[PDB]
Amino acid sequence: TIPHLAIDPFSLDFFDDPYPDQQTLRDAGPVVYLDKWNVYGVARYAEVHAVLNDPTTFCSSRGVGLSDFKKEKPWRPPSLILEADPPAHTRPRAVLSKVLSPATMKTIRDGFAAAADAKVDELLQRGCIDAIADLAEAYPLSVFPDAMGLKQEGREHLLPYAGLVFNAFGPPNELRQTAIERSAPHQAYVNEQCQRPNLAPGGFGACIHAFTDTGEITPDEAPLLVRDLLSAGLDTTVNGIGAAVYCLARFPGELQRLRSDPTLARNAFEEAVRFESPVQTFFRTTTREVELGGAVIGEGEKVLMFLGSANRDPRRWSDPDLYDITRKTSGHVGFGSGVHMCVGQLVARLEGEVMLSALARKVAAIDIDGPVKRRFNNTLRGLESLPVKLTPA
Ligand code: HEM
Ligand SMILES: COc1ccc(C(=O)O)cc1
Ligand SMILES: [Cl-]
Ligand SMILES: [Mg+2]
Repeated sequence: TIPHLAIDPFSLDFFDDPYPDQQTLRDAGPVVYLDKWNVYGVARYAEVHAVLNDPTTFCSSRGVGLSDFKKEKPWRPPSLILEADPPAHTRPRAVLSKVLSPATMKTIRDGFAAAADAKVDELLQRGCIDAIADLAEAYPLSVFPDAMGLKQEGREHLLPYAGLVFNAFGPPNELRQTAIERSAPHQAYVNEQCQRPNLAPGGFGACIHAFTDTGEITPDEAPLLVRDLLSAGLDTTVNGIGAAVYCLARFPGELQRLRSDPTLARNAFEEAVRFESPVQTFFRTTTREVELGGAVIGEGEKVLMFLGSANRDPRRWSDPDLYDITRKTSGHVGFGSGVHMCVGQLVARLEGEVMLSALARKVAAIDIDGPVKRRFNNTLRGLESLPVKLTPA
């Protein structure tokens, strides 16, 4: 009763243009079996949402990549939050929820917005820029490592480590295998910076360690929460912002709508997350036999969730392939849903809001002006190089 499909969702040809294959996955049925990797797949909105919100049956503690932690050793010690189930998940999650809390956003907003305005003004002095290197990567590198309270030395390891993290969720294809081999120096840098002495007081990393006084985490749990942030907090926003600029470069009507009301900047960013879905996929593992979408899947099976496809499902979104900055975006699964919903979403949305605010107020047009090159990663969707022309307002 379950369709068997040969599509490899981690193939370069797939990354290069996933939308035809994503419809095939949706229209084949509510649940598919992917023979290439021996996993179940869900790519419609209703099923992806249901699986995200059924944690006792579709767990995260056996890994959210292809690899089943009950069968193989994880390539690094498991996250106490992303790769954990309640009740173990709950208290460390609450620490990150408080460290990256609404009150914390107040302490960083003026700096983050100032850095966004200054970058766009800088880029307008150049004219010819690469919106990935000079913008999508440059701005988060200028705000987020400082907000973490990281020292200067070694920051050149941050994006290499993140590319390794996100590739490692995938199957053992060349991308994953090449990322993990000789990754020791990236791991050694990050793990060192997770230790309390190297984290500047008043920063995210120091604040995490400060919660060891409360009883929510032990001193030995704090470095792995810092690692959570060092794994997910930079590269996600780079492709988040990169997608936003790509969307505005391709939908001039929507850049003009944003220009005429900069307060749409926050929802402009949310719609970019839905539209491009910088985080394409995560896995769950079944803890028991379960019927999903009229299909019986056994215990101990990997289930691949197509978050991007779920955000483009015509059963849920009208005109899903249109970028619409006034779309009612709530319910999209670009940040997950349920108990593991992105704990960093306030930092991501703040970085996205203020850079898009800067664009809205300062830029009149954004024209692609050179060869566009895609960046392939087993989990992340984004560009390697986006040469654009910035016309001042
Ligand atoms: C546009 C940017 C981002 C996107 C699209 C994104 C996406 C996601 C998604 C889909 C999940 C769900 C994982 C799952 O259900 O298995 C998640 C969780 C998480 N994210 Fe975000 N993220 C972004 C930015 C950030 C930032 C800025 C941080 C930290 C500063 C962060 C840190 C985390 C952490 C620690 C988790 C695990 C939360 C948990 O398991 O409870 N992410 N993210
Ligand atoms: C959204 O992607 C990630 C990746 C890593 C982690 C983590 O290391 O905790 C969390 C979310
Ligand atoms: Cl590590
Ligand atoms: Mg090791």
